[PDB]
Amino acid sequence: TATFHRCAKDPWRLPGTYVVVLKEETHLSQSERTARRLQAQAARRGYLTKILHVFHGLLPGFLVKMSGDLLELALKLPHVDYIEEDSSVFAQ
Amino acid sequence: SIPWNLERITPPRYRASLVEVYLLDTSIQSDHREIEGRVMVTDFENVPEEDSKCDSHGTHLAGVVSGRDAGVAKGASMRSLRVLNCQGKGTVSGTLIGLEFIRKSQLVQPVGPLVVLLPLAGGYSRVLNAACQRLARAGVVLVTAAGNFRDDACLYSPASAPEVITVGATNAQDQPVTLGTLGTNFGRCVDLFAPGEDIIGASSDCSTCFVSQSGTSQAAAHVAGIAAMMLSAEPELTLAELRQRLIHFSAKDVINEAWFPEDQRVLTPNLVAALPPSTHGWQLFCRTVWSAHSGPTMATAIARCAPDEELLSCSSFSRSGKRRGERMEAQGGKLVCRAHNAFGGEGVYAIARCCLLPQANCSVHTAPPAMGTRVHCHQQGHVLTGCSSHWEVEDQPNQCVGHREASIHASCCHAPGLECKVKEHGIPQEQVTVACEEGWTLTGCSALPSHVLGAYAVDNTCVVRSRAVTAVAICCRSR
Ligand SMILES: COc1cc2c(cc1Oc1ccc(C(=O)O)cc1)[C@@](C)(CC(=O)Nc1nccs1)NCC2
Repeated sequence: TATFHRCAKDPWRLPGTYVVVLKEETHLSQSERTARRLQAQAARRGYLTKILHVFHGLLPGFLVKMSGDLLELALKLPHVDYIEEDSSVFAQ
Repeated sequence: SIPWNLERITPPRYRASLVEVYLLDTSIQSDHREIEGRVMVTDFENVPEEDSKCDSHGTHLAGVVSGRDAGVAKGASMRSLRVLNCQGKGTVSGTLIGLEFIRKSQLVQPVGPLVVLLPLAGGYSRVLNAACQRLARAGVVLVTAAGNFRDDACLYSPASAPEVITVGATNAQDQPVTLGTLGTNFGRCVDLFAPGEDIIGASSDCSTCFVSQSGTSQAAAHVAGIAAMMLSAEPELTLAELRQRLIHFSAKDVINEAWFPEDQRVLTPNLVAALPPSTHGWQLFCRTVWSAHSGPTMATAIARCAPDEELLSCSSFSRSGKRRGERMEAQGGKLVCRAHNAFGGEGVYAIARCCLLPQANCSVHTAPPAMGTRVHCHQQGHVLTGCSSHWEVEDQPNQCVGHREASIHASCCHAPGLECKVKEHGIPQEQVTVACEEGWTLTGCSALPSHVLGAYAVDNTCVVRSRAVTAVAICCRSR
């Protein structure tokens, strides 16, 4: 059910950094456990990952620095609503 | 003298804080005389590596919003969060962290109404729009720049988030700002326009220096200053109420719509922001909402009103005229406007009329085909606010009339303090218009049942487009 999204403006994409968005009523404790489970699964496969930030207050989820190869795996994690590749914003 | 932009937002009659304005931009020169002592730099940094110059953009916007001499809301309290680097570049992730920081600050130390200015843009982002929805649902007002790409604002974020206030840029001649090859963004995602060309404001070069800047960032800063003033005067305003007031008090039909691409002319609001005439009885506020194009598909388009708004009427439009009309229908105990495409039709737009009508539980009265189809609002204190019509086959006061082969839908509202009148106007032409008189609000706009492309309300004017043709307008006012 989880979907993947990346910026439609190719020069604005920042691959390697993903925002993992969890289901609406997910708790901060569950978000943290989902991030650690992802890091554990990634390690068992030989990939280095970095949890840059865990979100709470607005949307549940976290920010991860990792190879795109883990996206299929990350989409299978519990509570995942969608994943979005990071992208650039500019002063208007 | 007085900067042109400050004079432009000054109403034709004028009687001339508890609100904080958060700015998400570059670093700022907090000691500039225009803003000194009124700007709190959080020093929260979430900027990507760079692949006076650094504070240029942010300092100028803090000045536009609250500056002592050239500001919109003179003296307003401001908080800045750095999310853009020295080249004015940031990330969706860094923007999300800043927005989250605002919610967390507010949870730890509540204050009064909050206005968040986001003078930045990236491509359409699901997560950025969802974050804006959650911040708005938490009771925060978000004002954003439509973008400087001379493109449809719907393809950009936060510009496209339904719950924000998206601001386009206009110049001294009330024309859309051109930024060289590019310029202001436009379309159905823009709420209104504001001065965004040659805007004098604080320059980071020195503490008393001033620079003129242009863009949708400057335009959005004007609206955050207006919103902050409106919220200081009426602090109980919800977001729906504040958006309706900005649209009501705007200068209408001053923009030459010929500057916008053909298909964007109808969808783009012809409004230039202005301060209200007084701080301030009860008036009926309505606005038009255009849906996304259905597609070429049996294709349908859906237009809905924001939370706290009532949908009073529903119309549809097709450039080719290949449509099957529209219907108003209940969904989650709320009226929605659904438009239908026809065989070989490129697609349709659903156009809703959204109004602030508290405790009015606007219902639909539907009659399928059976003299012409008829339905009526027969209840004490009930007014007819709109008529819709749809056909499932190609090719009197308080009463709706439709074609013999079409279903008719009437929006009936419980509003005893409301007086409504139906004003019809037919000419023996590519466009027929009819306007509600001054002091009356257009609640509904339709074509009387040779071939119509569609109907849509433009402020208080009903517009019917054809390939006798009669434009029918329902006008209401507080009695
Ligand atoms: C992505 O589409 C829009 C984006 C933006 C807007 C309207 C949009 O037009 C629809 C159409 C249908 C629907 C819908 O059916 O949900 C939502 C927005 C405005 C003009 C604000 C607005 O009126 N917001 C609204 N929220 C709720 C209903 S209207 N400026 C912000 C960006």
